[PDB]
Amino acid sequence: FGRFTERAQKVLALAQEEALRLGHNNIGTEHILLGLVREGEGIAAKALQALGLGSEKIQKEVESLIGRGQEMSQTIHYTPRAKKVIELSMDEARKLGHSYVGTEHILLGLIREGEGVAARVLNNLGVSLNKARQQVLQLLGSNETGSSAAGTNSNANTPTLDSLARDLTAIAKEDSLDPVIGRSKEIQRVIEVLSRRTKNNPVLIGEPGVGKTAIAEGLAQQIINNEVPEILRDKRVMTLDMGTVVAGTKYRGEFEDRLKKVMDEIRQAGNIILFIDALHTLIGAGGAEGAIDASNILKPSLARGELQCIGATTLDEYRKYIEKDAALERRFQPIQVDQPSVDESIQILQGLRDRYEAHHRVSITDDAIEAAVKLSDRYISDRFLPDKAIDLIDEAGSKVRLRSFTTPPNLKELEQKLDEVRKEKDAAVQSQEFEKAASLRDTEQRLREQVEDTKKSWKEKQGQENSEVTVDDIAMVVSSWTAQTETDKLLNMENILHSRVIGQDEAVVAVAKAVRRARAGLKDPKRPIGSFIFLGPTGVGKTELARALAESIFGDEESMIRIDMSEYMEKHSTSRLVGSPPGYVGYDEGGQLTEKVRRKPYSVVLLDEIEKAHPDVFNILLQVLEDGRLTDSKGRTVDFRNTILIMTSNVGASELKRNKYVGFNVQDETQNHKDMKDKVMGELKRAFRPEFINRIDEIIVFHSLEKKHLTEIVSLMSDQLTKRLKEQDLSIELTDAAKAKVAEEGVDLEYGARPLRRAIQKHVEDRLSEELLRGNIHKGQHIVLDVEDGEFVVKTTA
Amino acid sequence: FGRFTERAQKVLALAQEEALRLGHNNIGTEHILLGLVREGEGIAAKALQALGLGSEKIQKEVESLIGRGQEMSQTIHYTPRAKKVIELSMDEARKLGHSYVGTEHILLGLIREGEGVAARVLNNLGVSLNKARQQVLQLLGSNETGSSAAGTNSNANTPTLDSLARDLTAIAKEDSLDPVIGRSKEIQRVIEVLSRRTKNNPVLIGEPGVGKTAIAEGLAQQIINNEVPEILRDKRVMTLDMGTVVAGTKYRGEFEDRLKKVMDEIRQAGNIILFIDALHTLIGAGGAEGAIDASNILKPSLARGELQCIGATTLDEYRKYIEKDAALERRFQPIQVDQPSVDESIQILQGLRDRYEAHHRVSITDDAIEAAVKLSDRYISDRFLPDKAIDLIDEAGSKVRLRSFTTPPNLKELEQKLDEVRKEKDAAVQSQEFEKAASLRDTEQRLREQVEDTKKSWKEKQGQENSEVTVDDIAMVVSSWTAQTETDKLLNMENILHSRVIGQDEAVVAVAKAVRRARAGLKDPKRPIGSFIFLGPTGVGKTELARALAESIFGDEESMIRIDMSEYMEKHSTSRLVGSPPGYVGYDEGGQLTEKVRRKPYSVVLLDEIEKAHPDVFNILLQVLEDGRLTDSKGRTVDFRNTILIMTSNVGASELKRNKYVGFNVQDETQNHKDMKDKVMGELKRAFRPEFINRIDEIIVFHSLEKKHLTEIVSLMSDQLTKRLKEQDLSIELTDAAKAKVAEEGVDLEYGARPLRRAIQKHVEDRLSEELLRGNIHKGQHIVLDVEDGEFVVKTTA
Repeated sequence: FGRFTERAQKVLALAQEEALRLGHNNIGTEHILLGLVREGEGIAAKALQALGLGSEKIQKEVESLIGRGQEMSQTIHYTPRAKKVIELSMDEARKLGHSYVGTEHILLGLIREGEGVAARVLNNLGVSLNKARQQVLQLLGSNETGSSAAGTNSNANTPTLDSLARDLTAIAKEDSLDPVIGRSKEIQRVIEVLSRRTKNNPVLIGEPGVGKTAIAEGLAQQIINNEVPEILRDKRVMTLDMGTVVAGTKYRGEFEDRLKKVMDEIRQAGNIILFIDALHTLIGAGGAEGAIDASNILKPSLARGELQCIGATTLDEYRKYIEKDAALERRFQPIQVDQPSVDESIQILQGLRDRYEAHHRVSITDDAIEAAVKLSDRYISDRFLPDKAIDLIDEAGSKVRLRSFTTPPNLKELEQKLDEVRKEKDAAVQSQEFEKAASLRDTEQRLREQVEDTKKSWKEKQGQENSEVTVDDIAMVVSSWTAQTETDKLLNMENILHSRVIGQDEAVVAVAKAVRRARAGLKDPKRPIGSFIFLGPTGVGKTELARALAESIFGDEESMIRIDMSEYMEKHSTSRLVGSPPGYVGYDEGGQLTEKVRRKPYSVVLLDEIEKAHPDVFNILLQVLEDGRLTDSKGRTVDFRNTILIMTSNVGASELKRNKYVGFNVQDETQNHKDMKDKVMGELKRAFRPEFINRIDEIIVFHSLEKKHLTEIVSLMSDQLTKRLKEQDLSIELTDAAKAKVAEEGVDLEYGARPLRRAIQKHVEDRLSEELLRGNIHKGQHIVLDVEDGEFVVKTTA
Repeated sequence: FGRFTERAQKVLALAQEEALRLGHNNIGTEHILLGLVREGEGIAAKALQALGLGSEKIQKEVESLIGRGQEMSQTIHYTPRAKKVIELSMDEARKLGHSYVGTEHILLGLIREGEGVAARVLNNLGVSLNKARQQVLQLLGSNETGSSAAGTNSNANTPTLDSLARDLTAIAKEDSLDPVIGRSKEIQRVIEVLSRRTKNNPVLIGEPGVGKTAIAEGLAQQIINNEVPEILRDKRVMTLDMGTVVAGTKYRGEFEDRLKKVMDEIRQAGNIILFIDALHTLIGAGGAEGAIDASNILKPSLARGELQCIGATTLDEYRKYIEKDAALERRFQPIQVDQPSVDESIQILQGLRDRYEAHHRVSITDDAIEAAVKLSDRYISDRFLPDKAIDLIDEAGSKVRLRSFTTPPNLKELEQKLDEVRKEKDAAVQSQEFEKAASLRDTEQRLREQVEDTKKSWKEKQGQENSEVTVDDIAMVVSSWTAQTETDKLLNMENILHSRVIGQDEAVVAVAKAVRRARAGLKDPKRPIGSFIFLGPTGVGKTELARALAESIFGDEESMIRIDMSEYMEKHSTSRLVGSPPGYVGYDEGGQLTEKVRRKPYSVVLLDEIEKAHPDVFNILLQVLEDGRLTDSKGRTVDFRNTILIMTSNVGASELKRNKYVGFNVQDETQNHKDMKDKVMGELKRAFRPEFINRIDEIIVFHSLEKKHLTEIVSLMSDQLTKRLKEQDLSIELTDAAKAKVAEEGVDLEYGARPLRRAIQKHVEDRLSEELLRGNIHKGQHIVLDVEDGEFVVKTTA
């Protein structure tokens, strides 16, 4: 385990002691047994003293089955029987939930594993094996903290709370109920909605999906102690649990009958609280179908305050109840449940820390925990603000802890050796001679002690991680999905975005700066981390920055939605060309955009060509920028948490897709650049209305094809080849010299920079595959395509 | 609770007296027991007295517990054990007879809590605990209500009345009859339609929601004694209860089987009255979906008069059932059940006071009750007339119940200390380090007595509420949803709309007065609270005032619909761009408009840009303004009677988005404003027909631009940012001076007002994050962003 009681550990050490005290030198089970009776009156020990075994009595039997004498004090560790007895105690502590394995379990396990000399000791001293494990069993594992009340009662309350199900109040008079911690400010408005007689039913609305259920345990506690409303000093909180109702049932009618019965017992009225999780399913109102319609019984019950109950609902659900009316809305009365404030999140993290130290790690690091929240909110960003957090904590809170046991210092080579030993030894005896294995056999166990010694020198990598979570690590888990290497990502965002966007620094730094602002905490946690317009004809920088933003902003290159607004005008791939039949802008608002971002609430949203979209589209995107949400697709609310809204524009094109050209001067190229990095930021505004664009912050600048912009395209295409070759296991790189020979057949004026892919096909794809076919390069070696003296050359490296 | 009986209380105090008489300075449970038997022959006392226990017999044992003695009356209160016995009796009174506890319950509770000092006393004095609990239980005492009984007539009655169900007739033959508070004029018209054997079935049509069910108990009472026709003195009223049908069911087929069984027994025909609430559901006829098709048996039954029944259907519901015809049209025959008169509501409130006095927040305030109705009736309006009512009372019927138990005087600080004591106290003794605990213990209980003393000084906030709802309170609660600070909201409507909307006073006073007239109880809902036209093109204050009526006056937050008529057009729209394809005005009337308002009967419905809509759109909308109702959405009736319909005008845009700069002056601007608030009342005229405009309460005037929109755009974005940062828990405000500095980077000629987001990012997000990081500002302190010396400055406030 790695968690034990004193008593346990004490029984264990006593075995080795007894090995030698009796003449043995290897601790069989016999010494463990001895350990139990020699540990005196721990629950194992005590047990043995009850059934009639003394420390003496055991050790003499133990000694009569080797002992007196083999003494010379040969290395006293276990032997396989004895190891088995121990394996059982771990499970004999699991059995009763002891996460810190106690004395009892070792005797229980000993008996279970009742063979070896121990077994024989115990069966000799007038005690059957099961009589011994019994005695131990019937006295606790020693891992309790429940109960704090010894009272008794009987009252009208009996029929209701029986059925169906629990009593939160009980468990908090047993000193075993946690707040848990929410969402603290959430609990308060509920207590108004709970001391009424009409409107006496609370209904919590948020995301479910925030750990909402924590707020409920709040109530339990406050109904007990100590200053609370008059009927809340005469209230009991009883849970309506769906799980018990469905169990033993498989008919809808029977479920309804049972619910009717619960309502009959609800006669504790004006003094009873029923807690109903996921309230919607019972009401059955709205939608294209129900879910079971409790409403006939449920509606008058809810309005009158004979059923005074607590509803846990989500984004959409409330709409479909006030539509039902007029006892639905009578009962309900609202309370604000947030996707908890940055601070609220943090407190939850800390609260469940020690049990990821039962998932043996975090315990700590604090900076990493705060970050778990902060980094999560902005970096993935695919749930509500705390759910994300805790996931970073345990993931990273294991990731390095996984690195704990995978080597010695580098003495992993020992383990490798110990294997080779077995073999030589074995095969030699397997043929025989005896001694043709012997020295090999001996060499093995020498090795073994060394192996194991340096594997428990990598208890130092345990003491490193088994109370940590790492900053960099927590950050790493956020980087893994889609503090340190996410806030280093935040700080070095610019560096990361620059390494993946080549051409137009103007744009890169601009996205960087809006995002880094947001990513430091200040900016909406529920609106895009950047809204942007990404300018310049398609060919250089736009998409690539969106991608690069995923890498820096999200921690890995992945997860970017991308919808073309130019199709949404209901006249471009509405039915015209390749798309789908819908009347396209209605589809986009009504489903496409909202559904897509709903999958990853963090996704870099690239709304292409908002210029060429209808003016209605500009409003739709504007609504993302205003609300931070869009509600569509049957009333679902899509959380654009820290999406990066990127609105593209392909304008400026004539200069920005020109030829850098020698105008008569070689400074017509270096002034075609300087001109193009000017021309874009005025060409966007003319193609679409202002109402959208003003809630779009930075003006991201890019261009494309020139003389020179062309040669930036060649290096994008050659890179598209090299990545698709990796999946089989081929490591390829083109050096610039080889990209040059590829360019040699695509600097046409009469076919432009279109031929470059094709010239990559002949000189890269075709050449590498024809070089792999000849076997001068290979899988799992890095393969360099270079040009030497005007001719291509395929090389192999490492 | 505070509501017991003499005998109970008497049994309790006698314990303490005898305690001290025997040397028991804490009145044990042994003394409570002594108390029980010392009260002589009350049910607790008597009970004990049966089994053979004297006042004495207890007291001797008791004196043999704590000796005799040490009495000098060391803080003589009960034991915690003894306090448990009392809590139990309280529940034993909920459970048994009188809600307000009695003698029986105290011995019953003693036994129940049978372990501890009492228990051990009784177990020493040869009387088993349960033998005692028997004795008390069995003489609870029969409290009638004016009841009378002896025998029952007739034999045929057996199969039917068992099933399914309790009879209204029964409770009135034992003086347990209901008020009932109608809808009184409704009850009489039934007896014509019921002393028929032809159109033998009465059918009540009206809101759910009316409290229709009140009318039914009316009948019960008079059918017994005695104003009814000759065989209607010997009629019986039996209710078809949905709850019994669903209980024991397993399918739709089984539900039908139960209805079939009723029909066979229905042979009590023409002398039996069947009450079917929500009659429509069983017939299953009409609509796109049924709900179960009882109609095969039910239709001939109605025609025959074997089912001579009373149908309660909703305002809208009936149409798709009389449509079956004509043995359901020679059955049914309608009777007027109104949307309740204001007064009927009020009376229900009064009637249910004594259990709303259980949670000590009524009886009274009467004015608050009246208001409960009146304030709800026009605004929220999410239910129907009496649900609305009670819901405010009870809403408020907790709000104040919270204001009680949030403090002692301010001595919450005491409790905080008393905690800290325990710790210190404990930990010192745990070290032992005895006397270093001693004084800590003493300090603890010092605190405690004070703590508890000032927690029961907040019995004064109890005496406040335990008969009073608070007028202002009811009002606060209506404000929570959407008398005093809601009817002061009504009376002061201009002031309240002014306190949350700035400029266009012209609009405010007109809207204010019209809404206050209706909303103060002087306009019945059968035509909107206010229909209005709100004039002036974009950037006015139209929407904001509509919003502000809901929000400010009646609420504190949501209750505002908002529909654009230019999207729901027939020549400007049919299916164009975004949203649902159906031929657009047909979708809006036929579906959308009706659906939205049907959910909330009060929302300020703001029909935007209803000047670009043609007069055909206006004819249907005109009915909304006139009737307060539309029937659309598959024959559903939508209450706009409690909406405020607000219709806008926008077709002179150029003048109301005019900016006058030079006119040989710079005072043509400050005369372009004054001009625009005139020009609006003519912009109404240009594309809004007069037929429409007349069905309006007042013509509400607004005016826009002139200069001065830019720094208002900065104020829309900066507030949109900061509020979503309030979600994270940062309290931010921007002063106008700082919004001005932001505007400084956004008065570009060629790049429009687009830079304003970007400059908000720089001046708010970036600036606050660079100020929070340096600790100048605090997260969740109030942070003011200002310009000082023409340069921006971030300042701090609590």
